[PDB]
Parts: sequence; structure tokens; C-alpha cells
Amino acid sequence: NAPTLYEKIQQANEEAVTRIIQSKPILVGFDKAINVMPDMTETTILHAGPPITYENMCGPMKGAVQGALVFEGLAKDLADADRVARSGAITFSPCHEHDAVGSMAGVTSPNMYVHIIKNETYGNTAFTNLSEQLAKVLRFGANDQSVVDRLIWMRDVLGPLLHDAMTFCPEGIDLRLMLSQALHMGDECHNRNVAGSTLLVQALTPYMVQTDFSREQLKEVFEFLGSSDYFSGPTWMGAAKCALDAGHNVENSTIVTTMCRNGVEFGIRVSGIGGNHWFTGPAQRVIGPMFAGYTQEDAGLDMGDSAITETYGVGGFAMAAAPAIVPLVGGTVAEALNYSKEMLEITTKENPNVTIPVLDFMGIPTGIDVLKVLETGMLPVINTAIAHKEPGIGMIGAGLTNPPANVFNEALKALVATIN
Amino acid sequence: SNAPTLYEKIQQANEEAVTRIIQSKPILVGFDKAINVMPDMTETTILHAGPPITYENMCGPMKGAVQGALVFEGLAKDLADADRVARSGAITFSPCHEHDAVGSMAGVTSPNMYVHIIKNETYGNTAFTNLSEQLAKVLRFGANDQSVVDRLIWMRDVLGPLLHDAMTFCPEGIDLRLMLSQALHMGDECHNRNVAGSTLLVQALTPYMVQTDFSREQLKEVFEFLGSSDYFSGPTWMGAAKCALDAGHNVENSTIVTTMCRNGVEFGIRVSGIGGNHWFTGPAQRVIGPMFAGYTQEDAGLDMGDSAITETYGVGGFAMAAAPAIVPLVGGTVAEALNYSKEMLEITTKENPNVTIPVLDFMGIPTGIDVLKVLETGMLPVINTAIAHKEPGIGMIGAGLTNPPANVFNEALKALVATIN
Repeated sequence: NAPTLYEKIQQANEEAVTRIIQSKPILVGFDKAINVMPDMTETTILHAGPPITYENMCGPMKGAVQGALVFEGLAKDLADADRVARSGAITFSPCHEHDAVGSMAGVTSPNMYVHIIKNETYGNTAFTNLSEQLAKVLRFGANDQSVVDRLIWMRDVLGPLLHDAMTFCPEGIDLRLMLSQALHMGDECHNRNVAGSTLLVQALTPYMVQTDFSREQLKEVFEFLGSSDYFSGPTWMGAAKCALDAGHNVENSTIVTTMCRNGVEFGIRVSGIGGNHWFTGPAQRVIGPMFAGYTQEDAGLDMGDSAITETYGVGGFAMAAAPAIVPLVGGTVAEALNYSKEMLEITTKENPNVTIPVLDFMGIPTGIDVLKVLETGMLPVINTAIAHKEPGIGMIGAGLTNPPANVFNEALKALVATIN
Repeated sequence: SNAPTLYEKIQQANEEAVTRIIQSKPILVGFDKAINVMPDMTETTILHAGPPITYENMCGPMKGAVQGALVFEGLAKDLADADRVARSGAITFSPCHEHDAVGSMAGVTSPNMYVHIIKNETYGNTAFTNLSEQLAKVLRFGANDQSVVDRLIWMRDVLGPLLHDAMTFCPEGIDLRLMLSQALHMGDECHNRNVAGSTLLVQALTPYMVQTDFSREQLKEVFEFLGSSDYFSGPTWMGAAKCALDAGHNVENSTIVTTMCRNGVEFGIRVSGIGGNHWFTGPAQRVIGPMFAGYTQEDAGLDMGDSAITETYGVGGFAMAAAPAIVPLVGGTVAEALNYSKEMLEITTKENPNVTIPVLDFMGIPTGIDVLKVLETGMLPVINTAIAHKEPGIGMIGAGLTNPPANVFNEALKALVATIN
């Protein structure tokens, strides 16, 4: 009594999405990437998006890698760094291929500090760097003395104090739970992190104080953390990565387990294909509110791993939860309420642990299924920060984008061919 | 001719009054023992929520409050004794409202409790409120074990002083209208759901507490205390609202409500054009809503507390729409909550642009409940509040929707038509 092919996929997607939903990413500590991540070398630099060579990277990402190389000691300055990167001496590699995710340029170097996030349920581990805090920052390609000065402080004090702080928190911090409180306080955990960041520092505060650091280091670190609302940003991405990784490599699943971009190409991974097989197409423009005297002409293409957030069910998929981002991202609140409802049409089921009050507490729409995106013709709606096409400069606005279509086509083809 | 006519003079006065309210900017500047900073305090003076009320006529839970308080202040050896002292002529019982303060639930506030000191940056008037004790077994609900009096002492021996000291490292103060601003974009409504506000406040306070001379060991238990409940900023918003509202009080000819409060027996309001501490009073009402399991509506007491200053300001139940998280706690439908915040506009003078509700396309909260419009529409202020056991100390046993009583507005109007030169 054999099962039908479409029936295989239904079963696989149920297995896949159950693992995603039942995942309980726990924040366990912090440590230099080199000390704690897989396949790391002192000459490895990780970045956001699918694979790409340095020569092909876009302005901002190059800038971030130059900034990074100088932070590492590997270069006396920017002009030098570019020479060093171009030389074959550096190994470049996506975060995703090292069980990590990076925000924006997503450049992460051996002695940057990272979140250590462990899946309570299924045992896998995810990693992600810390938010610098301002707008003029490495993850946007800026790379002043000021910028590397701040990387240094983070390596030399912030990192160490968080490492020591989690030492006094043997239980870890349950990120799904905190994520779910966040969506009840008007965040979608992608471009709105206000509530999430405030929960995080509340949670971290008493452990920090139990540290050997001085009152004065403590104050300046409290101040950095209240500097902007983006501190938990990376945190939610890591939880999402931890969760989605538990749903990868399931024999016949058509669930998207990764969506990322590097400012030149968008790449996806699908569960039933497994491993690091990427499907890539052109990164799209990001249409939205532009900042202080800026234009669409100035913006680079979509960039960053933050999209792992929508792949989980949050961010743009949860925009109904966060009507407050509308001025920042464009559109009506009407539409913002609608997206979460429409995303039900291309996902596999509601996540009963993360709910949205304005929608009568419906679970977030979880598990993008390539088949449904093809049949409905609805590409996932992503929200994102807009970055300048020039290195240096800052974040310059925010808006809405979609993945390219080709990518889902190519994945559909790969699947129906795998199953025989 | 426009020979300055009447309905005008009211339209003009409401403009000035609501402009004060909207433009007030309440700044949290300090903390200190009531007796050190509040107007007309004496050591034998104790404050309660709602309009004036003798002790003998107070209700179960609030009598328990003056008793716990008295034991703490050290004016009676014990509960049964306390009740004796209160009944003797040796205590002045007067409302928070008449000392520029406000009080949550029983609202009892005695000389040695610590209060927020909140000062109007625009208009320069000050308001005060006590702090959240943080548990369910708590004085504001009438409970008075040893445990409760101990926590009260802890709050005045340690927590209190810590707070006071922290705020001296912060000479700019904390801007409350801004923070409230942000809370309402984070799913709070600053009456029933206070999570966002509370988390924004403990975070702004931390840097300053750390600059203090308290031991780490002491900071440790104070954090434990601050996250034991999400209610820590609740009083803070009452104080904010009280501070703004008072600056809109005493405007000749104005029919704007500047106080709504209750003491478990009566509901009482003040109107700007009437002024001072002239109170209009009716029967406090039942609060009907979902019940905490094992409890039922005949367990409940009548509406009690000063927390309704919140809807007097434009927030709380008036902001219902901003806080879809509360629907199953406070009852009703989400569509109904959107609808109520819209409705409230026919009762109010104009939208506050500085404080807005995202889901309603960022309309400003509805400000300036106008006696005259309450009357002509027939529509009463909606207030969402906690339902509290009628017995002392049992505490919150659910929540729901209530209203002020119709009569209180009728009298208002009649007192107005009799004043307006």
C-alpha cells in the first residue's frame, strides 16, 4: 500500500515543520568566534548571503571586510586590506555554512564575539555576532577609526563581560519564550526590536552585576545597550537559525530552511535538498521610506541574513503584530495586518507558541513551502533596512522586498527530480 | 456681532484647558518619603484613593489598608488595635487627590512610604504616587500580614533610599510622556497592561542605581523585586496623568473632567470650570469581566482606586485599541476594542498628537472628557480596571469594563450653569 508522491511531501513537511515549531533555542553564552565556531581559522572571514568571491562583493560588503581585516591585525589600513583580501590569503565563506547568521554585510571575523544558542529540544547550535549599536557601523560597510575603535571595545570589554555574565546563568535564556512576549508587545523581531531588546537587557542585567567588572565599566556597558533598540536583533536571527536548522535535511520536504542575500544574489536552501546546496538569483531592490535627504538611487540591493526571521514566521510575516513600523517601512496598517494573513497561504502551519493578539492569537505562519509559492504566485514579503551602495556611509532607510522568483522555480525542479 | 457668547466661552475654555493637558510634560525627578515632599502632610495623616470618605464608611479592603499602614507607621501595635486608633479622633483621612497625589486601588499612603516625585516641565506643578509593592499579597488590596509590613519596611529602608539616590545621578529627570508615548506603541495601555512601560523604566533606572553606594548583593535582590511583577510602572503612569490633568484644572468656564476616582463605595470627579476640591459623587459600580478560575462575580467589590485618572488622560480603556493583548483578560472582542477608542472621541475635546495609537492609523489618544458631551450623546466614559475581592487582602480576582455613574455628570452641569458668569 504505497503512499502517493504529493503525500510523501505532506508527510515530510509535517516532520520538518514540527521540528521547527518544537525547537527551543536557548541562549547559553558568548565567546570569540574562533573559540567556539566550526571550521574556523585565523584567516577566515564570514559574510551574509550565499557564496561569493571578494572581487564580486558589493561596495558595503567590501568595506565591512576591510574594516574587519584591520580589526584582526591582518592589515595596516583599508587600502591595504583590499590588497590582502584580493590575494587569496583570506578564506571567505557564508555564515550559514558555519551554523551562523549575520546582519546586513554580516561580516564576522575570528575574534569577534558571538551568541551561542543551543536547541534544547534537538541539540544543534547556532551562532551570531553582536549588534554594534549606532547607525555608522561595520554591518553597513562603514569602517572609520571610530568603527574599529568600537569593535575593539566590544572585543576587550563587552564580549568578556557577557561571557562572564552567562556563566552565572546555568539555565540559559529561553529565546522562543522571550520572542513570543516580544510579539505581544508590538515587535516583529526583524526591524522592530524595541520590546525584545528591553526584555533581553532586563534578563541579562543581574548576571552582569554578578561579574568582576567595575561599576564604571558596568555603567558604560549599560549605556551602550540603551544606545539604540537594535541589540536583540541578532539574537532573534540566531534563534530562528537554531530552529530552522532543526528542520533541514528531511528527505522529501519542500520547506525553505534558509533565505539570505549578500547585496548581489539572493540564496535559499530547502529542507528536502539538504546540506549547503544553494539556489541563487538577483537580490531585489528594497522599496520604502528614505532618510535624511536620500533617494532610491543611493540604495544597494537587498543584503543580510536577517531574512532568516521571515523564514521562521516572524518579521514581515508577523507585521500585523507590529503596526508601529509602518512609518518606518511604508504602506498602510491595513496592509500590514493583511500580510500575516496572506502568508498563511504559502506556509505549512501556525506556530501555536508564538501568537499575534490583533489576529485573535493566531500562531505565526511557519514553513514556506515552495509548492505553495508556485501555486499561489505569492513570493514571501520581507522587511529590511536599506543600506547605501557606497562603502562607509550608514543605514539609509527601510522597506519591503521579495526574493527573486527564479529561485523557487529552480528549487521546485531540483525536488521533483530528486523524488525519482 | 459675536458679543462674546456662551457655548463659545465654553469652547474657548476647553481649548485652553485641553491645551494644558496635551502640552504638559511630566518628568520623573525623584523619590522620597511622603512626609518630606508632599503638601500638607503630618505624621498622623493618611491618604486613600477616591473622593472624601470617613473611616467608618470605608469598605472591607480599604480598612485593612489603613490598618496595615498604621502598624507600619508605628501608630498601633497590631491589627485589632489599629482599627481602634483609626476610629479615634487622632487621624486626618483625606484623598490623594487633595494632596496632588493619586493612589492605586486602596491607594493608602502614609508619611513613611516612598513616592515618585513627578514635576511638570511645561507648567511646573508636581504630582506624587507611591510605589508598587510587587506581589499579589499586597497592601493596596487590603492585606496586612507580618509579611506585608516587612516588605513595606524593606521598601522604605532599602528600595526607597536606593531609588532616591539613583535619581540624584540623573539631573535631567526621566521624561514620562515620552516613555508613555513609546509604551502605547508597544501594546500597553498603561492601566491594565504595563509590561512595556515597566521594562522601559527599570532599564532607564539601572545605570543610575549602579552609580549608587548600595552593595551588589542589594542590587541583586532589588532586580529580583523589579521583575517579580510587570506592574512596577503602573503607579508611574497614574502620576504622569495626574500631573498633566492638574495643569488643565481651574479654567474658568471649562467643562473638562480633571479627575475620575473611586474608593470602593463612591465614584467622584472634578471639573475644570468648577475648580479646587469640589467633588461630584455617585455610587461606585460593579466591574464585569472574565473571572480568575475558582472565583465568581459576587466575590467582587465595587470599583476602587485612582487608576482611572488614566482614562481621564486618554489612556487605559480609552486606549483599549493599542493593547489587543488584554482582550481575554479584560473581556470583549478585538473589533470592540478598536471601536471603543474611536467612540471615545465624541466624549473628548481633541486628540493628543504627542501620544498616538498605531492600529488606528496613529490617531492621538482622545483627550478632555467633556461633561456637556457626555450628557448630549448619552455615552459614558468606558474604563477597564481590575476586579478586586470584596474581602480584605484576597486581591485581584479578574478584570473587566466599568463606567462612572450617570448622575455625577448631571450635577456637574447644574453646578456649571450656576457658576458661568
